[PDB]
Parts: sequence; C-alpha cells; structure tokens
Amino acid sequence: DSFVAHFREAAPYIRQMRGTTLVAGIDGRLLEGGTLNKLAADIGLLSQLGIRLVLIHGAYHFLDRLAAAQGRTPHYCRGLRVTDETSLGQAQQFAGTVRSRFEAALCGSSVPLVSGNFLTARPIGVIDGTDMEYAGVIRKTDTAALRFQLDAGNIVWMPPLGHSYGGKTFNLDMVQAAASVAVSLQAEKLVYLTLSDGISRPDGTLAETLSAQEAQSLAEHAASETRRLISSAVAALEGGVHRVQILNGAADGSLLQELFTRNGIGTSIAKEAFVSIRQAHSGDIPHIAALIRPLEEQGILLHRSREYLENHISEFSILEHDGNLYGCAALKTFAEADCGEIACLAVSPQAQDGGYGERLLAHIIDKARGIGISRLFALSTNTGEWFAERGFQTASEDELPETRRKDYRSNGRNSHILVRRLHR
Amino acid sequence: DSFVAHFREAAPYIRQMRGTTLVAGIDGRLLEGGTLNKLAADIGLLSQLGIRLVLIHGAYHFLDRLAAAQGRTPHYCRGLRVTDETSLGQAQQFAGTVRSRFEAALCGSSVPLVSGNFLTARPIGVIDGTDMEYAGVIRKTDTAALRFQLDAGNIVWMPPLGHSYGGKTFNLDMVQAAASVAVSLQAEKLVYLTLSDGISRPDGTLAETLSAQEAQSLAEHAASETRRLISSAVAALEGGVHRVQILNGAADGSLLQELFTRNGIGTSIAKEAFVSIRQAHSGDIPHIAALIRPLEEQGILLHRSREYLENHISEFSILEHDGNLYGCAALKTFAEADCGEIACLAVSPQAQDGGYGERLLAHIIDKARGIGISRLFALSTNTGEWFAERGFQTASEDELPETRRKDYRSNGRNSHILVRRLHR
Amino acid sequence: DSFVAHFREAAPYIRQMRGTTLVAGIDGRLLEGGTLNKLAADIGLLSQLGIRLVLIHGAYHFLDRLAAAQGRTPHYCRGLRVTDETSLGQAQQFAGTVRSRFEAALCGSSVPLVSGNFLTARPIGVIDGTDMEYAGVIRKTDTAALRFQLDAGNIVWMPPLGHSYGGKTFNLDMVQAAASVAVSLQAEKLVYLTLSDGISRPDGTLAETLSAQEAQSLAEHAASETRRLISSAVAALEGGVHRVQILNGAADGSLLQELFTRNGIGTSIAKEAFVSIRQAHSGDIPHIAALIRPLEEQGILLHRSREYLENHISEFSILEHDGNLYGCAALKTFAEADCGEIACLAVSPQAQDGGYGERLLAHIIDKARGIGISRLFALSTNTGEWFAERGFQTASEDELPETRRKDYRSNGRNSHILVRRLHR
Amino acid sequence: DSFVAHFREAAPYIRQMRGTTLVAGIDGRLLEGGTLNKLAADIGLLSQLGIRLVLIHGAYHFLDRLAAAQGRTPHYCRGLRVTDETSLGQAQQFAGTVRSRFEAALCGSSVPLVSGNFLTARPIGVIDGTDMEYAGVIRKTDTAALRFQLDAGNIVWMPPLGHSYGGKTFNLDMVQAAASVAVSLQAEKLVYLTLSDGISRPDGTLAETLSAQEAQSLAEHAASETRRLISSAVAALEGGVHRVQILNGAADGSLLQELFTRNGIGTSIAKEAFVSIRQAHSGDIPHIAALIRPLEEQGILLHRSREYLENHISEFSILEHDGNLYGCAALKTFAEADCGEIACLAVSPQAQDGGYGERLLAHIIDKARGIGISRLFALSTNTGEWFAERGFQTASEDELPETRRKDYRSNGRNSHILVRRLHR
Ligand SMILES: CC(=O)SCCNC(=O)CCNC(=O)[C@@H](O)C(C)(C)COP(=O)(O)OP(=O)(O)OC[C@H]1O[C@@H](n2cnc3c(N)ncnc32)[C@H](O)[C@@H]1OP(=O)(O)O
Ligand SMILES: CC(=O)SCCNC(=O)CCNC(=O)[C@@H](O)C(C)(C)COP(=O)(O)OP(=O)(O)OC[C@H]1O[C@@H](n2cnc3c(N)ncnc32)[C@H](O)[C@@H]1OP(=O)(O)O
Ligand SMILES: CC(=O)SCCNC(=O)CCNC(=O)[C@@H](O)C(C)(C)COP(=O)(O)OP(=O)(O)OC[C@H]1O[C@@H](n2cnc3c(N)ncnc32)[C@H](O)[C@@H]1OP(=O)(O)O
Ligand SMILES: CC(=O)SCCNC(=O)CCNC(=O)[C@@H](O)C(C)(C)COP(=O)(O)OP(=O)(O)OC[C@H]1O[C@@H](n2cnc3c(N)ncnc32)[C@H](O)[C@@H]1OP(=O)(O)O
Repeated sequence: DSFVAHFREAAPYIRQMRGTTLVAGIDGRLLEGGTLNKLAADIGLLSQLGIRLVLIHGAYHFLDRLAAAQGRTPHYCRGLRVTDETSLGQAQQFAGTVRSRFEAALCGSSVPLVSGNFLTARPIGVIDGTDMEYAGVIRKTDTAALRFQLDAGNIVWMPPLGHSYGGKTFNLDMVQAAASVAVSLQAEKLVYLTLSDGISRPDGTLAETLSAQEAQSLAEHAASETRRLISSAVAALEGGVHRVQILNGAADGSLLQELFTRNGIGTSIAKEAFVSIRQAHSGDIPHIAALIRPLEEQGILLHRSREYLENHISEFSILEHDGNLYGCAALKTFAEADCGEIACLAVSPQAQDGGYGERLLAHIIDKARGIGISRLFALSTNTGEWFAERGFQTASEDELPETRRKDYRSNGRNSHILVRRLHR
Repeated sequence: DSFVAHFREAAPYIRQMRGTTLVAGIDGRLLEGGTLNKLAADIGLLSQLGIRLVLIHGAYHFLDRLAAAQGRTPHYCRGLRVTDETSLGQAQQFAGTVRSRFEAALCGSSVPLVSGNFLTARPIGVIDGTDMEYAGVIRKTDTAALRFQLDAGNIVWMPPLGHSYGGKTFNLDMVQAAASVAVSLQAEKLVYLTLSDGISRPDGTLAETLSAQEAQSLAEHAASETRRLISSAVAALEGGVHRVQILNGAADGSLLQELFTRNGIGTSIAKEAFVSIRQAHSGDIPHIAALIRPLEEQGILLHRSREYLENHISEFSILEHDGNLYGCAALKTFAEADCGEIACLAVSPQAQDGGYGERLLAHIIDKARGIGISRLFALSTNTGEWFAERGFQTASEDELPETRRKDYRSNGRNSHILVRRLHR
Repeated sequence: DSFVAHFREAAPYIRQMRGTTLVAGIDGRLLEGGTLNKLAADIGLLSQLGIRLVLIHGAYHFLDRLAAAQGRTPHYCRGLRVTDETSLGQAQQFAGTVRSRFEAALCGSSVPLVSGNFLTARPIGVIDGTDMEYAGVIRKTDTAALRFQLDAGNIVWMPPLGHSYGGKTFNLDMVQAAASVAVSLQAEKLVYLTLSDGISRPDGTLAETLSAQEAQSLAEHAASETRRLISSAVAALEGGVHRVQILNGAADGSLLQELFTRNGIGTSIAKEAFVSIRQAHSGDIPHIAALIRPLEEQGILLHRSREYLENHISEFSILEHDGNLYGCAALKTFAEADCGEIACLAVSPQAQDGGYGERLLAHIIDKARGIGISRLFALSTNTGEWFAERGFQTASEDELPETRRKDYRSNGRNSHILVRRLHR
Repeated sequence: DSFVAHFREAAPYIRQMRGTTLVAGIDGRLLEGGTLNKLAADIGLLSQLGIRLVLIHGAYHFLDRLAAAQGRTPHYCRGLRVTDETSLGQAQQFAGTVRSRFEAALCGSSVPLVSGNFLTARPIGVIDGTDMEYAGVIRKTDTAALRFQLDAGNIVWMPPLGHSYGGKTFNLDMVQAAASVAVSLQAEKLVYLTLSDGISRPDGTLAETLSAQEAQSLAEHAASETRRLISSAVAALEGGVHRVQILNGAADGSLLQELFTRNGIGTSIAKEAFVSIRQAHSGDIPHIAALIRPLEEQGILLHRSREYLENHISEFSILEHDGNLYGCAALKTFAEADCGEIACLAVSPQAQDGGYGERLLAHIIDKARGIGISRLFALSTNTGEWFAERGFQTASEDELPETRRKDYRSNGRNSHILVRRLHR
C-alpha cells in the first residue's frame, strides 16, 4: 500500500512497544556481513521509537571459524562450548571488533550506546566428565545499573563475557545469557536474531505463533540448535518475559516486519498461566449459587433458581484454583443449530481483572465451536461493552433464536443483545 | 610512620580530590604486565574516594610490536602514527582485550565501569605530504553523556577510537585525546601515566613542579616523546584544566603517592594567568590615590598624603590590565637590614576575590627576598587574618624595627602586627 | 610500612564503609580536651570518605562536675540520671558550647554540618519509687528528615535533648539514645567513643571481637558502666544494627585505626541470627533425600543410594528451622588422621543466598577441627568457586587420601578438587 | 469583623507571601518572656503558609545583663560590641538555651527546624583604636546549603556566631548579620523584630511607609539604635531585598498583622530605583517623535504633527537614563479646572515591562494634583486595560471636558475613555 496506510498499520504496535524493554540475542555472524549496516539501522530506529534496548551477541561461530582454520576442532557439550584460555582471549578480541564496527555502523546511517561490567560470571564447571574450562554462565547481573542506563535512554550493548571475583573472565552462551538478562529485567520481549526463518513444524511449515507447550512438543523432534532456543525461550517465559521471538537477522528488515505488523515473519512464543477450567457438576452448585446470587440481587444477572442450576448444570463451566472456584459461564443451545448463547458469566470480585473473564469466554467459544455453533449471543443489562470490546456486535430481538426472543420479551429485563460470529 | 599519621597526611588531599574529575591518559604497556592488577586496584580506590574518573589508553606500542613481528615498519609524523586499515582493525582487537582484562582485574582485588560512543572522530588527513590514513583526531565529544555517567558515579573507560558519520573508525592519539577530553570536561586534573619518572631537567634532575612557561622551555632540548607530552599538557592548561601530571605507571602505587602526599613523585604542571605587575611611577599616583582614599576614609588603611606617595613611589608595585590598575602594594625598608614591611596593600572591590591580593603579596615577598629581607611585617587594623592565613604569625610592638615601633605608638591606630619569615 | 602499603591496606575497608551510615555516641568529656581538634579532624575525614555520619554526645559528666562544685550530689538509678529543672537548663547551655566548639574545630583543620529537631522525648517517669524528673527517653525520631540530611551529604549533630508536645525538654541518656537512633536508621554501624580501651575480659585481656552472647555473658561480672554499654549494644544489634563498636575517644586516631585496619584497637560486637544446626538422624533421611535427589539428577552432586545415607547418617549435619530442614553437609574421614572431606553440601533453592551455605561449612569445619583434621577436601563438579572463595586452594588426585583417590578415578566425575588448611 | 471577612482580607497577602523567603532578625529579649510561646506560634503559622523562613537572633542584651550583674561594664563602638573570650563563651551558652527553648515552644502549641554551620566569620578587627576582639562580621555565607534547607521546607535557625578557618568563633551583630544573610539569599523581605513600635518621626508619629531616602533623612535626628536599623535596612535594600520591616516582637501577634493586612502596625521600607523624570524641552522632540511615530503609524496613538510637539512641549515629561530617553507622557489641561488628561504615554519596546509606564503615570498624576486637577482622563484605542488595571474607571463622551468631547467626535478614533479620581 501507500506510506500512510503502512504508517497507520504500524501505529498500534508502536503504541505497544513504546517505553517497553526488548533484549536481543544476536548471532555473531550477523555482525560481519552487509547484514550489519542494515540491522544497526533497524536497531537505531527501534531506539528512535522509545524502545529500551539491550543487545547481546554470541561468538561461538567465530571461535569455530578460527578453530577450523587452525587445525583445532571445537568440542561442545550439553550443547555448550569448551573454551580454553587461548580462545577465551580471542573472544575478547572478537567483542572489541564487533562492538566497534557495530558502533561505526550505528553512527553513520546520533544514538546513545553504552556498555559496562553488568555481568558477573562463574564457570559452568564440569559436565558429564568434561571440563568446560572457561565456559561461564551468569552468576549475578547488575539489574539496577542496567535499568539506570535504559532509563537514561541508552542502548545497552553486552558482549558474551562475564567477570568473576577471582579476576577471571568467562565466555557466556549468548542464547542462554540473553534469556537470563531478560528474566532479570523482566523485559516485555526477548528477541533472538538467528540465521533461519523462525522455527519449523514437522512438515516444513514455519510456526507463526506457539504456546510454550506447543513449542515444547516440537522440540522432541527438532534439530538440536533449535531445541536449545526453545528451551531457553521456555525458561525465559517461565521467568517473566511476556513474549519471545525468533527471526532471521539476515533477512533484510525482518526486525521491523515482526514488531510492527500483525503478520510478523518469524515465530512468536508465549505462555498461558494455569487456568483449570472444567465442566461443572452438582458439587459446584452451592459455589456458583453464592457467587451469582448477589449479582442477581443487584440486577446484573437474570434471576435464577437452584432447580435451574440442578437441571442445567451440564451447560456450565467453572474456573478453579486450589479447589476453590473463581468463575463460571454457561452455553445455551437452541432449536436453531447455528446458534449459541453465553450466559451467567461471572468472576469473584476478588479475582477480577486478571483475565479470568476472558478465559471463560474463550472456553465457551471453543465449546460452542466444537458443536457447530457459529453465532454466539450475549444478553446483558449492565455489561454490554465488556462483550462489545471482545468481538460482539450489537443485535436485536428479531435476530435471536425464536424461543429466546420469547423469553426475552417476557423476562422483562430490557437487556442489550449482542452476537459474535465464530468461523471454521 | 604509623597508619594514623599517614591517613591524616592524606586527609587534606582527599578533601581536595573529592567530587573532582580526573582524566587519565594511560600508556597501553601498563595494561598488560603485572602492572595491571596493581593499578586497577589503585584506580578502584580512587573511585572509592569520590573522584570522578575518565580513563583513556593508547595502543601505538602494541601496534608497533605487531608491525615489528610482521616484517612491517611503522611510520610516524609530526609525532603521530600512520594507521592503515589492517592495523586499525588490530587496534579494535587490542581495545577489546585490554578493556576486558582491565575489567577482570578491576572486579577481583564492585566498582561501576562504563563505556560508550562518546567520541566522534575525523581523519587527521595529510601532513607534509604524508597521508595519515586512519589516524583520527576527536571532532566532537559528547560532554553531556559523559557528565551524566560520572554524575552517576561510574568510571568511564575510553579506547583510542572515534567514529565518523561516514561509519568509519579512526585511531586516536591517546596523549592528545586525553588532553581534549579533559578540556571538554574542564577536569580539575589531567594525569598521564607513562613509563618514565616525570620529566627531567637539562642535567638529570626530575622536575617536581613546573609552570607552563618553564615546561615550555625544557622542551627546546628534550626528547621528542616528552616534547609531545608538554605540548599536550600546555594546551590542556590553556584550555581550562587546572593541573596536569606525569608519572610512571609502572612504579608500584605511584598514582597514590602523587595524589595524596605533599611530595608526589613525578612532575606537576600549572599555568599562572597573566598578571602584569610592574614597579610604579609618578603616573600611577592619582590611580593609587583613588583606590586607597576610600579605605583610609573608612579606617582600614593608614592615612596618607599625596606627598608621601610622590616621594615614596619607588617602594610601590602596581597590578594592571589593559592599562587600568586594579591593585597596589608597598615594601618599606628599615635601618635593620633583615626587616621589611608590606604596606598599603589594596585591590579594587570589583576585581577582589580573584587572587590579585595573593599575587601582590607574592611579588613584594620576592622583592623583599631579592634585597636580603628575611622578616616581613604587616600592620593591619581590619585585615590581620588575611595575613595570618598566608604565613604571617602574630607579633608585638617590641619586635618591630625601632623606628616603626616609634611610628606605631604615635600613629595611634592600635593595629595588629604580624610577621612572616622568608628564607634563602 | 610505607604510605602506599598503608593506603592499600585501608582500601577494602574504605570500600565497605562508603555510603554506609555510622551513628557515633560520644562521651562529652571528649568534647573539651585537646581531644577535640583531633577527633573533629578524624570525623571530618570520615565525612570526606562518603560515610554518612550521625553524632550524639552525652552530658552526664559535665552535669556532675557542676553538681560537685556546687555542693549538690547527683542521683542515678537503674543507671540513669535524675535531672532537675536547673540542671536541665545547664545541659542546654552545655550543648550550645560543645556544638559551637566542635564546629569551630571542624571548620579549621569545609564540611557540611547540620542539626535540627529530630528527636521527640517523653519523661522516663518514675523508677523504683524515684522520680526521674526531666530524664527523658526518645518517643519518636524523625527518620525521614534525618535520611534526607544524610542523603544530602550532611553530618548530623544531635545533642542529648528531646522535645515533648507539651513544650518541655528532656535530657536524654547518650548511650541508649545513640542505640535508638541507630536502630531507627538501620545504621550499619554504631560506634561508642568512650574513655576506656574497649571492654575487658575476666582477667585483663581487651576483648577484640565478641558475639552478643559472649558480650552478654561478660556483663554478669562487669562494672556497671560497661554493663550498660553492652546492654545498649545488644539491643541495637537485635534491632538491626549490623555491628557495634567500643573505642577510646581519647586515644589519638583510634577511630581511624578501628575502621580501616583488620586489627582495630577496641572491641567489636555482632549478633549471629538463629541457625539450629544439629547432627542428623534416621528421621532426616527422606528430607535430605528429597533435597539432594534433584541435584544428583542434574550432575551437581555425586550419585548416592538411601543405603549409603542410612549407614552414613552420623557424618551428616542438618540445618533446620521450625522443624523443616533447609540444608545439610557431611564430613568424611579417612585412614589418614589429618584429612577430612566436606561433602553433600546443599541448601534449598528457596533458602539460598542467606548464608546457610556458609554456616554449614563453618559447622563442618569446627566438627573437623574437633577431631584433629587439618586438611579439609572438597570435590565439586559445578561449584568449585564457592569453595575457592572461602579459603579452599586448588589441588590434585595425588593429594587426596589414598582411598579417596581411588574412588575419584573410578567414579568417573572429573570433579575439581580443593583443600582448605585448618589450624590449632 | 467575622472570621470569613478576615480570612478573605488576608488571602491576597497570603498569595504574595507564598514561596517567598523572609529573614527575621530577632531581638534576644523576645526569646525569654511569655513573648516566646506566642511568637514561636506565629512563626509556626508562617511556616504553615509556605513562607521560607530564616531566623537570626541577637545576644547583646543578654551579654550586658551578665556584665552588669558581674561588676563588668560593656563597651560598644561605632555601635558594635567588644566581646572578650569569656563573653564569647557565654554567647555560645545563650544560643544553646535559646534555640532549645524556641524549639520546645515551637513543638508544643510538627514544624521542621534546622540549623548548621552556614556562616563563616572574620573579626571586625580594630576600630578607632579599639580592639573589637571577638566581634565578628560574616565573611562567607553558604548560600547553596541554605537554599537547600529552605527548598526542603525547613525553617532555618541561626545563632549570632560564625566560625573562622583558624577554628575560632566570632560573635556577630544580629542586625547587620540578618541584613547580610538577606542580601545573600536575595530574600523578598527582611524583618526586624524589636521592642519598639516601628520607627518614629520628628514629632511622635509612627512612620508607616518610608522610602530609603525618607528613612535616611529621619536618621539625622534619630536615636543611635534606630539609626543602626535604618542603615542596615538601607544597605539590605540596596543589596536586593525588596522590602524591610520593623516591628515590635513583644506586641502580641504583631507579626501576623503586618504581613496579612493592608494596615500593618510597624514601619515598612522600600527603595525606588533611579528614574530621572524631567520636564521635556525642544531638544527631546526628535526623540519623542521617533518613539511615537511607529505607534501612530499602527493606530495605537493619535496622529500628531511636529508643530503640535513644538508648541505643546511644556505638557510633556520624559524619562531618561544615560542621556537617552525611554518614555514620555503628556498632561492636557482644559477650561474646566478639575479636569486633566494623560496622553501620548509611551515607552520604548526595549525598556518595556520594567515599570517605566507606571512611573510616568505616577509622575503625571503628581503633576496634575499639584495644579488642582481631580479627574484624569485617558483616551486609548488599544490600551484601555493598562489604565483600567491602575485605578481608571470606564467613562463616556458626555463626561469629557466640552472641548475634548468635540475633538473626540471629530477625530474619528472611537477610542475608549477612562477617568481616574485624584484626591487631596
Ligand atoms: C451474558 C452475561 O453473562 S451478562 C453477565 C456478565 N457478568 C457480570 O456482569 C458479572 C459482573 N461482572 C463481572 O463478574 C466481571 O468481572 C466480568 C465477568 C464481566 C469480567 O471478569 P474479569 O475476570 O474481571 O474479566 P477480565 O479480567 O478478562 O477483564 C477485566 C476488564 O473488564 C473490564 N470490565 C469489567 N466490568 C466491566 C463492565 N461492566 N463494562 C465494561 N468493562 C468492564 C474491567 O474494567 C477490566 O478492564 P481492563 O481491561 O481496562 O482492566
Ligand atoms: C598591611 C596592609 O596593607 S593592611 C591593608 C590591607 N588592605 C585592605 O584591607 C584593603 C581592603 N581589602 C582589600 O583590598 C582586600 O581585597 C585584600 C587586598 C586584602 C585582598 O584582595 P583580593 O584580591 O581580594 O585577595 P585574594 O583574592 O588573594 O584573596 C581573597 C580572599 O581574601 C578574603 N578576605 C578578604 N578580606 C578579608 C579580610 N578583611 N579578612 C579576612 N579575609 C579576607 C576574602 O574573603 C577572600 O576569601 P576566600 O579565599 O575565602 O574567597
Ligand atoms: C563438595 C560439595 O558438596 S559439592 C556440592 C555443593 N552443593 C551444590 O552445588 C548444591 C547446589 N548449590 C547449592 O545448594 C548452593 O546454594 C550452595 C550450597 C553452594 C550455597 O548455598 P547458600 O545458602 O546459597 O550459600 P551462601 O548463602 O553462604 O552463599 C551464597 C552465595 O554463593 C554464591 N554461589 C551459589 N552457587 C554458586 C556456584 N555454583 N558457584 C559460585 N558461587 C555460587 C551465590 O551466588 C551467592 O553469591 P553472593 O555471595 O554473591 O550472593
Ligand atoms: C492615553 C494614552 O496615552 S493611550 C497610549 C498608551 N501607549 C501605548 O499604548 C504605547 C504602546 N504601549 C506601550 O508603550 C506600553 O509599554 C505602555 C506605555 C502602555 C506600558 O509601558 P511599560 O513600561 O511596559 O509599563 P509597565 O512596565 O509599568 O507595565 C507593563 C505591564 O503592562 C502590561 N501591558 C502592556 N501593554 C498592555 C496593553 N496594551 N494592555 C494591557 N496591558 C498591557 C504589560 O503586559 C505588562 O504586564 P505585566 O504587569 O503582567 O508584566
């Protein structure tokens, strides 16, 4: 399209991303090519948009491309890399050349860029018999100092090197280090810039959007490298990071396409919290009753009787935690096979505003879908916009299933009626 | 001595140094030896004492120790270094290894250390026919960003590398770069840590304390390397830096001995501002008269007559600028050859508090010294402590030269009498 | 030694002390002598080093030296002082002269010094029949206002006087007031400057370092004055203050020697928290098992069997709280009587980072010492530096007790071996 | 009146006083009586109203009431006080008792009150032969530290004591010290709380409102004590203080009545800047012409001709500085003896907004008054509210002097007409 249409398309994601923190793990290959000026520029822009940036790069591949040309062969283990003194020394060289060239590339074509001693490392030690020598993992990250630079508006640049209190230096694994830094900062987003296009499924298809479970279950059959991504992306989510993303850093302007279109072009991973939602039974009736009574009493929910719940308990879903129930929601069916109706949606006032509402609606929508329903009605007297704001369009008596149009007239509430269309 | 005596000796310099900025130019040799853990520790301490630190290191010697072992020979010019692409690339390697090892050394045996893209460079260009290729000099230093890190309490670490807006990188001369950064920050002190003990004089003697003139005149006969120090130290002073210092970074704990003892152990350089102080003549009498009248009229200065100034004008010194006079001061002599007396010391109220007072006293003391006087009296009614605070001890009528003891009794002012001893 | 050696010796304590708060209770005798210029200077320095200072002085002795010369005799009670209106009035005089002279002494030989109405007092009331009249104790300290002055870098000076909301003034006991102010500020250190050298033991020996228990048990046989110190020093520790210290304010530069040498020269008191550490029994095995399993499973701890723990349960120590166990650690012995080995050291992840690790190592070291062991080995695969950092030096297969060298080869883990020497 | 009417009366002065600084010099007698609780309360309130308070008290009278009861007699000189060591020591006692009791009184019947070492003193030295011993005057006030406490909302309390850098203490004269502190802070108001009702005139009348000149000329015949007030109040004004005030601190709630009523009850002093305003002559015509032309050209001022100014130059006043003119203003008279008219009022755009406008109107009003005019008209097309806002009420053609009503109709401008009444 036109410039304007594209700019307006990006606007909502610009809104979201603003004043948010984003930790980028970057493959060290991308710091050498012509792939460098391009992505320095894209990072520049990210800065220009009020995004707080932390950047970490790896060095494994450079190290190896020096081992190879040297006669030496690299040993990895549990996926990590045995780093001797000489190659630890070469990684400090590499970090100096990559940071300086990223800087030059960042300056010409003035964004404040900063670096410091934020990471303290300790040696991974020995694994399965094998000494990881100078392979480190992060022991203690200085979260305050970093916030402080990011507060100032500075982009933070981190090499894959931590220091120990014995005055030693340890090579860090970029992929797990970026995950750990993101967890410390509670970053809204962790972005891994790799050399592939996201993460594939069994047969060839690039996985757009994945839950942590689904990612988890891809890994059973996936190549070891992408196995390590997912495991680090899973641990990050579990640690607090709202969203992790895998892209191809080599594919021109991929970074921008991911962040600022509904599409994206790589893979995106997110963890739903635990939300036991189960089909109700006669045991739950006093609980639903207690929850729902005061809302009836206030005119928010249609009067009911215990008889109705006894005889209708199979259209009810409940949301529980540690036994106790915090929500419920019903689905009514009708003579018309295309229609459903979500009713008696409620959540404890004390567990309100945490997404329980949304999870119950989702659950009933999947329940409705799974039985052929393509039009979900909601009839509400004081909560219409909650539904309006979640895909429900305004409707009318005459659009309702015949019998419901009946009960609507004779119940007297003059509630607002809404429908949402559900597809294949 | 004991710990306590040493700690109390350091206290006054600790007072001075606190919250003050200090830019250290460091020879890159000192970043490799066992000379590294030692001086990381001393810099640590400096930090611990509330000193704002900027650190810059050179790379010339490392570069050369790579040219030599390569077959290549290094060309310098007007004292600077022709840096080709390959050696520019090696200086980025060097900076990564030196910053990482200084860090490790700084961490073990936690001080906040920071680095960023504060320098923009431009190529020195061509000199006397010779292309300096990638030899840069600083074009624009980001003074705000630096203050901001130093305000936070961070030690700033700078490599000898600036970036251009064409996305190129230029090797910087440490010695002149540290001078330029210090000038930008208006640092109170610029410290060059070298491999010699300060700067020698003609015959062998280490020059403790030098004015910029005196340094300037040593350089006519001095080795080119120390010639370049002095020229950069001179330009720094002229630019605002209150004090520049040359030490031996290799000599264990030299840094600490310089800053925190009256002694020091290297050389220290400072510029007096311009202070035309000349022997008065009959032309100045109305000016002195005008200056001095209102103070007489107030009881601060002994009454006088124009006759006295006419006939006594040769014991008077005046301080001038752009013709106009801002101060004067007399020296009286007596039958006793060991005695003098500073009198009629005065400075315009509008040029007060800038050191003019002090310069006039100094000048009369040199005048007194040069004629064999070893005891300078001052007789003041409302300004005793100005003299007390500058080496004058309390005295009495009976200590005065006989005739002055006479005039003292019969002038009636009951001014306080002070003396200062002056030696060989 | 030399200046440099002394300065480097002080550096680590300078590091510690920086930005830390220190409340000094000062005997009012020390505010009169030649002991005043000396310790104003030392306090000056303390300021110069970034230490936040609160200062409180007493007046009892001055009051008494006025009662005596007056005919009057002073009555104390439960160790405190009955202050009538007239002597309350004289303590306000004393505070004005002592604050003014401390100031003058502080200014000449410029540190920001501040004072205000931070203390509200209430009357101690009546004790054992006796009216303490104008003897107050602190009712409410304005902790915010004080932090605020200390944040500004000001030294706070407090007289032993609080005000009541009835508009009355109450004399405060310096020793207990300094303890209360320190508790409010949660100061890292409380320092009492007295006229003796610390606190003695039964027979003559100056007690260098004491736990609160040990101090507590000295007091059963100690002179009443030092009894009151310890009781106030104990309550301070219990209240949060990390460390309280008793010195001789009269002994020149004692203050500096305490803070900045390993030695010190007075007495120092600290409270260990509660840390039930007991010899394990067959009941603890499932708990240790549960703790230790997942670490085995991860390769951090040597595989074991329940049989081993059943038959080896006597070399195990466990750390408990409210029944539940949070840590364990074993000591192995060998045919060589000089050798031991700490093994199976572990702490719950949820109670990690609170010093439990350290307490278990300490406990096993005392256990090893008490049975003649002078060389403690530790064999760790992924936790060597935890031991390196706590007095363990690197070792080798050949240094191990013969049998352990055996098991080491044939267990296959290629863990790192460390030893620590333990003396008499 | 009623509470409401009084509160509304105070409101406008509350507006003015808010966030403004007020330095109070307080006679030390007022710190002892029942006059203490009363004025602590009134100062309290002042604080409660957002007024930044600095308070300084004297001690002379207490000192003397100790000299008298001792046999000793006090010597003053040029109005100041010879303070020996013993009485310097007693003033430190006095300051401790007065600050403590003011505090108690301030607390009961919680306002933050602060004190520190803001003053450095130097000895007045010797005057007219006489040694002022420990009589000091302020050498350097720490203006930053004080602003900083006042910024925090703290009331600052200062004793009449400064310290020297020789570690000595000097008694300060409250009256001149408060003037010097006020000048440093550029305080909006300096308030001297004495034991009389303001400053009298020749015959008995309390002087309400005085210019610095008028105060100056009262002093030729005034008692020495009030002579010293005026001289210190004059120097303060000249130094920047907008307004100094003399009250009776003993008269209950005088402080409040001064600040918050149009009345006041003591005396108030203010300095007009220099404002050469002189009757114009034929020399000024080109200058007025140049000033006034562009405003005519814009429709702001009635067209004129040079002829009119030539023949009418005697009704013109001009405001000059260094020769150059910055303003002018005319007064027209009419057949009606009660009428005047201010016209052709103008000020250079470059000297606008500094009160020149106001000074010209004032000058013409005095000119009009002095010739019997009781109704000043102003006819303006684009500047009515400037006049509305300065005592002019709206009027109409028919209210104008007959001839002016004529010229008004036939000039065509439909300017707005305003009048101001002027009385005896
Ligand atoms: C068809 C029907 O069943 S009609 C009956 C609907 N149920 C009721 O009205 C019961 C009373 N209300 C509730 O119980 C509400 O908590 C629910 C069920 C609507 C939503 O529960 P939650 O767990 O709080 O839902 P969820 O957390 O997903 O959404 C919370 C958001 O809904 C918004 N919301 C809550 N009530 C309303 C409302 N009455 N109108 C508009 N928005 C609302 C909240 O403000 C909150 O806003 P936010 O996104 O800006 O923070
Ligand atoms: C023996 C004799 O001639 S007696 C006559 C001495 N002359 C007079 O008293 C004339 C009146 N005073 C002056 O003219 C003063 O300016 C002088 C001549 C004493 C000093 O002139 P400056 O150029 O201001 O001297 P300089 O700048 O070196 O020192 C200024 C410092 O002196 C301090 N100083 C100035 N006057 C005095 C004083 N009367 N007492 C104590 N210290 C003083 C100022 O406070 C300033 O203090 P700082 O170091 O804290 O900022
Ligand atoms: C010989 C042997 O038994 S080998 C087996 C050692 N045990 C294990 O490795 C079990 C896994 N690790 C643990 O259980 C760790 O908690 C322990 C036992 C080593 C220490 O427990 P804690 O109660 O946390 O000890 P403590 O609180 O005294 O010390 C905590 C500090 O140790 C540091 N530390 C923890 N693990 C390590 C490690 N693997 N390497 C280096 N330092 C470490 C922590 O970072 C923390 O650092 P800090 O001082 O900068 O805050
Ligand atoms: C009857 C007659 O002579 S009509 C002709 C009046 N003269 C003109 O209009 C000439 C154009 N204006 C001027 O020359 C204006 O500067 C003057 C003469 C009105 C005032 O001159 P100043 O020296 O600026 O007067 P002064 O400093 O006492 O007052 C300045 C204030 O007047 C206010 N003021 C200035 N012009 C106007 C205006 N046109 N209307 C309302 N208020 C105004 C300014 O905003 C300023 O406001 P402040 O008090 O909020 O800061």
